[PDB]
Parts: sequence; structure tokens; C-alpha cells
Amino acid sequence: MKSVVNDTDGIVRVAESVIPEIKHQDEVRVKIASSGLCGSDLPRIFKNGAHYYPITLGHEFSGYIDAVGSGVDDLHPGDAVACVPLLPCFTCPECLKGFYSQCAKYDFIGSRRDGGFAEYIVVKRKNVFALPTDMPIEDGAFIEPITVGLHAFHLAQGCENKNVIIIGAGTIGLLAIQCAVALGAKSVTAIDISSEKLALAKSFGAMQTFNSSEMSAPQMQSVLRELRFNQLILETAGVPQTVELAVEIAGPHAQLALVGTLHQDLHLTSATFGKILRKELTVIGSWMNYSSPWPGQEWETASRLLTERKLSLEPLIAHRGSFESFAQAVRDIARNAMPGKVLLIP
Amino acid sequence: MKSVVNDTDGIVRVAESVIPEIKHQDEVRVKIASSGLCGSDLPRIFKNGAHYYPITLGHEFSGYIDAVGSGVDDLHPGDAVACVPLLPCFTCPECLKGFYSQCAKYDFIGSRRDGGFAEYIVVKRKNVFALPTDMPIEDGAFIEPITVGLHAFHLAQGCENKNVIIIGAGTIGLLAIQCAVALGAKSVTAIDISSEKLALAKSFGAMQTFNSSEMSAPQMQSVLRELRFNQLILETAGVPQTVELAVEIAGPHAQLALVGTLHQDLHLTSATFGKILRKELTVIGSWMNYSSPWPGQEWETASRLLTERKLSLEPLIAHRGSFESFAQAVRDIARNAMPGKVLLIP
Ligand SMILES: [Zn+2]
Ligand SMILES: [Zn+2]
Ligand SMILES: [Zn+2]
Ligand SMILES: [Zn+2]
Ligand SMILES: [Zn+2]
Repeated sequence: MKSVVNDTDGIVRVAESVIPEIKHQDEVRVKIASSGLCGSDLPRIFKNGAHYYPITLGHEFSGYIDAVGSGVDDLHPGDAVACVPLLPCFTCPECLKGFYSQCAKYDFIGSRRDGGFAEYIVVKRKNVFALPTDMPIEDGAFIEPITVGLHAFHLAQGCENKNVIIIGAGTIGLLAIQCAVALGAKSVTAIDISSEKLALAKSFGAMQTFNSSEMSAPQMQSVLRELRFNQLILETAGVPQTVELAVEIAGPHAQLALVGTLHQDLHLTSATFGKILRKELTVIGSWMNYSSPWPGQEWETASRLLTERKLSLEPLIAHRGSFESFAQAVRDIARNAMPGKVLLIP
Repeated sequence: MKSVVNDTDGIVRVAESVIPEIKHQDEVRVKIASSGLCGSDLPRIFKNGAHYYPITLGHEFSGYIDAVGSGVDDLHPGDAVACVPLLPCFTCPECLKGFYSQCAKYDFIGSRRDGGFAEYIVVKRKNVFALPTDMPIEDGAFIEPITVGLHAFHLAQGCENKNVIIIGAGTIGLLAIQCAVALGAKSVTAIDISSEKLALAKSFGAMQTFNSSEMSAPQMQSVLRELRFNQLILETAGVPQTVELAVEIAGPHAQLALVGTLHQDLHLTSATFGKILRKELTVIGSWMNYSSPWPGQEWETASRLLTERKLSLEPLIAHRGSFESFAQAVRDIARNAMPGKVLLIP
């Protein structure tokens, strides 16, 4: 079978291996139909940021059950699934509290073990999420990234009647705009460095957009005056300039949800830090996308919103291709910005 | 009348001035009995951090009503009061929401206008808080710093049954320890560089203490293992090293309340920032100490805790004296750490 294998210093190749066998009663084998590249994969590919090399990535995928272990009774060959890539231990104090992403013994498909840029993969039953039979299988690759946004909204106790601000218009951020609209946000505003993913964001329902390469924080705050109350800001870009921007533009008692991981240090001026105090902001760390009961309401909500057509996935996709095509598309990214969702279609 | 006036390059003066007159129907004049130096006053004196010079500071004080304006019907000469130093406008959208410390137009006794390091002051009726008739008048000077800690606890929805960690053993931190014990924290841990402030913390009820000049963050986290859940951490020291420490030591889903204002920039590593997300911390900006109904339940709680003898103020006090000895005590601080509460007794 074919897979995409990444090696040290940004080398990407397509490799041939034997199909993995089911080795435990609670495992399943999935034949992968659609597998997306995450923003968080780019440092793994191009900045030696993976836990090991060589490695096969991919934690955003869907497929059909190919076989099941003898202990699996609720899934059958042919069933459509999405991958639930985190595997907590379920027995540490954190896990028994429902803090699965604070488990100090978890596995992660496409990060801590090999993942979904392959024709087949064997994973635990708890690592797959059943899809509605009428849902197009390709759509299932977006479930995991949808739940990223939904988890942050969950931590903030909802976005209903809130003025939400999404910073970053990558796939995660564009999905968060669509979810915010569908979950009854009073308004949605999008902010990003380049100018018309912002047009795309307006088509998804953002009532206004700020190009941060052309507006300063004060200019943005001035426009936001009428909407300065009951704010929920999601920082999805994961660069220190946007974290700083969120604090600067925030209105009184705004909730600020951090979902983007930084790969450079954050220097905040004394003044900016002071605004966290003076505005009495609530800064909410957000990690992964899970809650009890496993894998969490986020996952059922993601599937539900898709089926009732509240979400729009096609405009997000910058590329579909099989292995050679997808590999070169990944190579073409270089250390540049993500064009849109790059999908592997085996 | 005498007052303490500080000037540009850390000069502290005792000056003579005329007694201020009541000019509006809703004003009172207070003859000041006890007036304390806040940790936040030190950058105002020695790091040119005040809004203007020359200036008279002091926002932690108590006294007796000397005279009242013609429109004041519920206070009279001889009444004991504490100062409520913030004066919001009460007519902006922030104030109408009960967000008094975000008021666009607020005044502040001892920061935006001259304060209580004087024999008499004229302030609004809204700037004084009636004390119980049996309360020793000097105790009233501690009400404002008490409510600082209580406001942070309030923002965090209480400290009851929580494992609280107080970082910084200045007067405000030591008071927050006593309040935490009184309000039923499951445990209280104190952290500071002074082994002696730490002994005091234990006598106030801290079950353990970490000296940060001698212990590492990992060393601290190791000790905190059995208490790592349901944490409430108050950062009161207001220096970048302790903000960094709070994030490093925090347990899973800990609340982190920020009450100390920085006067130096904050440089967080990408790893330290990452912990905010990975631990799913909630960072709570805390500013001043007010709520609706003005000035807030915090002030009622402070008064009550004092009257039922749940707090201990005498060991906090490092100095008592009239104008000349108080001024020299202040000068002796220079650019060093606070010895304890320095009080002016006119
Ligand atoms: Zn991802
Ligand atoms: Zn676990
Ligand atoms: Zn103060
Ligand atoms: Zn106001
Ligand atoms: Zn720096």
C-alpha cells in the first residue's frame, strides 16, 4: 500500500508498505477515502517539529471500515467513519475528570504514532466516529477540524448572542465563522493578514472584515465600538502578533480563546499586559477537541451541523489528488502560507 | 495642614497647604486618621509612574467626617469612614452595566487626583464607606486592600473548596491568604522570596510555602501534585517572573487571577505560552475592586470579616508615624522591596 512519509529537513516521499493487520480485539482497519493536511502539520514537515522521523502524518480523515476485531460489535465492514485521533488512557485522574487532553499518557494519530496519509490504517474502536450514512464521505475529513472551533466555543460557554471575532482565516478559522453563525452569534467579524479569504469569510457570514496588514489595532477598536460588549475572540493564527492584536482590540470583559499554538516567543509590552487587567479579560486556553462522554458533544454537533447544511466545505478546498499529486502539493507549500485545505484522495 | 507630596525624581516632601473646602452639595470632608502606602504607590514615587508631578498619593485610608455638603443626608460629622477611591461617571454604557472599573471617565483618589496622605481631604459622598461604630478606626485603612483580593475571588466565582495559591506575600497577598482561609478554601499555598513573609503566611493559615529564590517551578509542581486540581492562583507580585511562574506551576484547568500590574514588559517563551493552552488555563484579569450595587459586595464582605475577627492586621504593619517619620520611612524604601505596611497616622 502507498503512504506519504515525511523525513528530516522537509523531504516528502511516497512509500510502499504492507497493509497493517488488526492485532487486538478492540481494533478496526479503515480504508481511507479522504485525508486533509492540518496547519499544525507544516512545522512537522518543514521545521523538524515532529516527535520522530521518518513519520506518516494525518489526523483529519474519513474512510470505510475494512475489518474489525473480534471484540467490536457496533461497527461493521462498509461503515463510514471519521478518525478521532487522540487516544487517552481513560484511567488517570485527569481522564476520570473528563480532562482527556490533559492525559499524561495519550497517543495521537498522525503525531505520536503514524497517521492517515495512507491507504489503510489500524486504530482503536475509540479512534473512529460513525458518520450518518447519507453524508458524503469526503465531508467526514472536516469533522475533526470543525470540533477544534466548537471546543473553544464550549469552553467559553457558547457563542449565543455574542459578538464573535475570529482572528486567522485558515481552515480552522473559516469553519469557526460558519459555526458561530449557526450557533446564534449576534455578530461575526473576521480578521486576517491577507485581503480576501476575508471575502470568503463574508460569504460564510462575517458581517465585516479587517485586514491587519492595513488597519492598526486602534482603527479596528474604533470600528468595533458599537460591538465592544459580550465579545468572544478566537485566536487561530498562532503567531505572537495576533495574540497581541486580540488583547489590544478587545472590549470590556471580552472572552479571548486561544487555539493557535505559538512557535515564536511572545513579548507583550507592559501596556498590553495591563490591558488584560484593565479590561478584565478572560483568557481561555483551548487544547484539542474532546469532552465527556468520549469523544464529546463537539463531535455530534459537528456532524449535525453538516447534515442540516449549516456548514460549507467545498470553498475551503485548494487541492484534491492521490499520492504523487498530494505530495507535490505539500512540497509546493514550502515555508510559505497555506493556500487552503489540501486533501489526499487515495 | 500637612500632607506628603512626591515629585519627579523620587523626591518626597512634607508640605503645608490650606484646608480644602466643600464646594458641592454632595461632597464631604474627612479628617484622616490612618493612611497606608500601597505596593502600587512605589512605582509612582520611584519609577516616575504617576499621572503628574508634584502629586499627593494615598488611596488606602480611614477617618472621621469633619463636615458634609448640604445635600448629604445619611452621613454627619464624627462618622467613621473608609475611602472608596474610584469615582466612575455612572452614565456611560460600561457603568450602566456595572463595569465601573472600565468607566471611560473615572476619577481616582491618590492617582488621577490628590489623595489621602494629608490631614483632611474633600471627596464625593460616593467616595466614602461607613464603618461599624465598634471598628477601631485604624482597621478601616485596610478595607480597600482587602477588597482587592476579594474582587479577584469574585471574578473566579469564589475560592470555596478550591486549592488556592497566592504568589507574592505583600500586604495584598497576605490579606488574600487570610480571606481564602475564612471563605473556606480547601488549601492555601503561599509563594514568595522572603522566608519571613512566608512564616507569616503559615501563621495566617497557609499549609505550605515555596520560597521562589530557592525552589524551581518543577520542584514546586512536584510538591503540588496531590493538589493540582481545582486550583485558583492569584498573581499579586506584579513582576514578570511571577506571572511566568504561575503558568509553569499551574495544574490542569487552573484559574489564574492576575491582580499585580506589571511595570516591566513580559517575555514568555513559546513553551510557557503553550502551557496556557495545553493546561486549558483560564487567565482572569482583575482590575480594582468594585461591583454593583456601588461600591460592591466586596466592601460589605471586607467589613464583615474584620468585625467577626477573621482577619489579622497588626502583624502586617511595619511602620506607624506622623508626617515626618512616615515621609522618611517612604524615602528609606528607595528602589527596594516593601518591608510591610507603612501607615501614616496624622
Ligand atoms: Zn489539527
Ligand atoms: Zn489518562
Ligand atoms: Zn492599591
Ligand atoms: Zn462611566
Ligand atoms: Zn522580549
